[PDB]
Amino acid sequence: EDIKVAVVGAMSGPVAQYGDQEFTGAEQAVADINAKGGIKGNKLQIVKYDDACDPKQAVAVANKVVNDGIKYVIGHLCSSSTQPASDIYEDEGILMITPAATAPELTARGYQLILRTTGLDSDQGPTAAKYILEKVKPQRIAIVHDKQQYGEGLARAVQDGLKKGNANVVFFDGITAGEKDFSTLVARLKKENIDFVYYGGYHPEMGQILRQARAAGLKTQFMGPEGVANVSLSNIAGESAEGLLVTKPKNYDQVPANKPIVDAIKAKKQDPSGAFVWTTYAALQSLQAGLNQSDDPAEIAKYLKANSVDTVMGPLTWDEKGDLKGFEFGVFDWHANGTATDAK
Ligand SMILES: CC(C)[C@H](N)C(=O)O
Repeated sequence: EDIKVAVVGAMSGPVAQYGDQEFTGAEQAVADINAKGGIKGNKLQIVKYDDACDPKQAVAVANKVVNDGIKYVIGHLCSSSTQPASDIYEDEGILMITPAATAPELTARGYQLILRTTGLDSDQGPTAAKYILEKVKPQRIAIVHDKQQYGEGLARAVQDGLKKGNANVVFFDGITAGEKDFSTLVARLKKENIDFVYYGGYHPEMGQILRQARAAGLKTQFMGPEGVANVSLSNIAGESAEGLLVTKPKNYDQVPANKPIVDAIKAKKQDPSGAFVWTTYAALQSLQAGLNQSDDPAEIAKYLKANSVDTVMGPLTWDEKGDLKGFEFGVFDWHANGTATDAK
């Protein structure tokens, strides 16, 4: 008697790379759980939904999931699309574990049926600021964001921390996502002789900004959130992605204990290096731990906040809001290689 689990993320669109990572992680974890017998004999069955990381299409997905009788949702990914979906799931008694949404607002609303297998930007932001103040110490900072929930929230958090350190923030600018042309911004960085730029947003925009900055002879150092730390950034920017600083989950694919999963994934020619392969795999293991105790959303949610669950990410424990206790983002150097190393 299969147990339906909706996996929802961007499978198409501008940031389909987030979904490629999520589905790869969900697929392998379900393959592993089922291989050992699943949940007390019952196998997990993945039902795939594409919300294109679009708020309107995510609601349409939420309504279909509620309608299809599915009780557990592993997703969505982007915060502004997860928000509206989340509310429909909460009002409807459907558990929702998100492996990528980081805006604080998600777990700040009293929801009793939401959990994350990733951290909060209330931590990610501060970490970038601290690192800039203590290790980079630039002289002329500019901050750019895409006017979206995730990017602006992070951009304002970083501005905040830099001010507390009395750093020199020359300007705070918001750009429109989807635009491929940034000559104006670039010409401005050159003009203001900006030596450091924190960018709050996704890889599509970061990739264009980076290419256009190097093409104009700028050596400006850039830094972005985990949202820009992925192979699609390197695809778009080419060598211009080299040198980029990023905050992002720890390299779980490097944990020696995890090598069997890395191998199984590589054997299907899929990419196991993305952070979301692991948070999603972890989300599936949390749901497994839950389904072993009960099939009822509230019961599962209760049980998770009550226990420490061992996962590919290490032991996980959640607060009453459904956030990971003690989660920490590291700062890394990103390489055109699709590789990432500990930052100085
Ligand atoms: C990268 C993406 C999933 C981002 N963390 C967000 O909350 O939108």
